[PDB]
Amino acid sequence: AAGGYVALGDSYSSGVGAGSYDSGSGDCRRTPKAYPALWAAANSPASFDFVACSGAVTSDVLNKQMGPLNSSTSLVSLTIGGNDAGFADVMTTCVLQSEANCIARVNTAKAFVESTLPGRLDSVYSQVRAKAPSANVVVLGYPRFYKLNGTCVAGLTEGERTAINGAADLLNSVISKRAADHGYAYGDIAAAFTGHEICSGDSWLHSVKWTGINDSYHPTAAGQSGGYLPVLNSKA
Repeated sequence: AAGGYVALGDSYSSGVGAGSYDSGSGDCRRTPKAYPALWAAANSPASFDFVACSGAVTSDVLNKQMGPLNSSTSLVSLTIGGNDAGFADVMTTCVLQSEANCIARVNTAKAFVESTLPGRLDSVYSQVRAKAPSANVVVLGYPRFYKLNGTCVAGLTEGERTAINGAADLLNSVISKRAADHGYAYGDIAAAFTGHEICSGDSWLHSVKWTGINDSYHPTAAGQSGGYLPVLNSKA
């Protein structure tokens, strides 16, 4: 692959949930099992800079991750926006509080996604293009977290799962539209993960964690290699 590959983003790109984190990345938790590393190993780009970081928000991408982008960059991947909208806080609320509290918190997040996130995404997307004029940029969306089925243990109430899935749909809608607006490819992770959500019976996502590292709602190693990687392969 001609040109450098720069992998930007949050925990869904660093690989939280896939295991084997490189200690040198600290709390960013990047791993060779994450789709950017899998893609780079198979495609041999001129250079590979993996700067995604667990917990990253749009301002972090602008402040800490733009350095490797340059005129020789030919491919850029990115997952970002979920944390700006506070989805980790939303999930904590939905797990530890009542269904009513969950809905209210989800609705506050959805309002932010519609009114505030677009502007932040435009800012990140425009700066990426400014620093890497020639790169093909692939913005990957997020998966839906749940399969709505007959009473699922620990999987939350149906009403909460519905609300959370609805929030993912709205987030992915905003991202897909912003990506198209900038001529960027949109990676449909929700489509790729259909039939592999929590409660699906063949999940590629971690359920809520009560012990260990918190990789709740994140892709497993199978989700990274079977879901994210093929999506990037299709758009790179």
